[PDB]
Amino acid sequence: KPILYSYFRSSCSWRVRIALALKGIDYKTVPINLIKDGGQQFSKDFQALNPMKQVPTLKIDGITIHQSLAIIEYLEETRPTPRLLPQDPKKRASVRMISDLIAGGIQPLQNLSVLKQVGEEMQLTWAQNAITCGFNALEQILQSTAGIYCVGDEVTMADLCLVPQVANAERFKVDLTPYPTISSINKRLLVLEAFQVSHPCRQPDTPT
Amino acid sequence: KPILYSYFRSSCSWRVRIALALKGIDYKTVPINLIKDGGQQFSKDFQALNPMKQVPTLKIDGITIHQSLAIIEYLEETRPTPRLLPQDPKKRASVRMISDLIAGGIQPLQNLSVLKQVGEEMQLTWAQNAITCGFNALEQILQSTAGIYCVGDEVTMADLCLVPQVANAERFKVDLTPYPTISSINKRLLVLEAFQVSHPCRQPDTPT
Ligand SMILES: N[C@@H](CCC(=O)N[C@@H](CS)C(=O)NCC(=O)O)C(=O)O
Ligand SMILES: N[C@@H](CCC(=O)N[C@@H](CS)C(=O)NCC(=O)O)C(=O)O
Repeated sequence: KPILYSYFRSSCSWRVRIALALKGIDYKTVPINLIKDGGQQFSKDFQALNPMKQVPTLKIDGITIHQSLAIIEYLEETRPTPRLLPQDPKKRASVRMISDLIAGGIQPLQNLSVLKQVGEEMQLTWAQNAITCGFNALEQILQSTAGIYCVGDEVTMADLCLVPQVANAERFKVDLTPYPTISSINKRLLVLEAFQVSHPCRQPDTPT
Repeated sequence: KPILYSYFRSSCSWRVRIALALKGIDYKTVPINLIKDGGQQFSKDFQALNPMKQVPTLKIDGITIHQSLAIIEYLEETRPTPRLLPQDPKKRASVRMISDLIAGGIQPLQNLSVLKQVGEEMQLTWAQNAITCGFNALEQILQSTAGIYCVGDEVTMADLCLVPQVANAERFKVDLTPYPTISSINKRLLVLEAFQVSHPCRQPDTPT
């Protein structure tokens, strides 16, 4: 049974939960509380599992994999159907570019451990600017790549990164009015079963 | 002729230059000076090319692609040989995980625009801690995945990310003694032609 180390409120974990649900893969969750006392991401045990001290980490087929996108691509290659990546290389480049923009160009800057180093007074502003600067660019890219979803008319890895990042944007009270395409796609994705069963509000570690 | 927008001293651009050289793809460089007066990454023109205002961006086969790894995977899928990714999915997950750790978990935190927001007095320390915390974890992963190179005995995308990040580590005067495996692999990679012809010191925008 695959084991996913996750935190119900982490955008990075939600990306993998969506992929596991779309792929119909049953998995066990081992929650890692990122906020209580330095959180468990620093306990001696989790650190030995993932030295970067972050979630998600996935145990599957007898191996341990860190990095949400590396995990999602592993799942795409090992359980092909239903596909999370298109067939055409140019459309695959749009999916990867959008995925990397969010996961490597926006989220890292508003990651908890970076916000802790920034100082309470500047946190909200720091997170907001990382997100508005990233969405300013993403919304422009989407004008070109988007159909029903981020790239064309099928759900892809880029969409698994857009939904969690938008929830983050809502948490930091970012005004999404400047981004109608992101918002439109976000709404369409949220009604899908894979984005509901994997939601932060329905995890085993979600507070009662 | 493919066009690469690059800055000779940017680690992200160096990753793509290495891939273009390994693939034997001839390309034109259009330098974007990241430091002179806010640098050209903010000029009205570059911003219209890449709204994230970062290099590299690659024009090839009639399309424009941003995000160094999305570009490298596009090149791997369109010019298969010589390969930058192994065949076995579990080894491909090690390559992607190491690549994402560096490109999404270390570099973003020491990126110029983040360092500008941090303040001169804290910059060196901020960049150093992003790198030592990332290398502390990478060196542990390598104990498991490394052969001659990051993953096994062939050069892969993870290696194209390790070399530039190590140069960054040298620039910020990070002590690499705690990481013998990273250092060992770095030395072995640097003697390879693809990592020399693509070096920061041999670009059209390198100062005379
Ligand atoms: N690039 C990594 C980032 C993972 C990471 O940043 N995880 C966050 C949750 S979104 C967390 O565990 N951070 C712990 C904290 O900052 O201490 C991925 O895509 O897996
Ligand atoms: N995740 C992007 C990051 C690219 C980016 O951060 N580029 C840096 C050079 S390493 C730069 O253009 N930064 C401009 C500055 O910070 O203003 C990639 O992998 O392409």
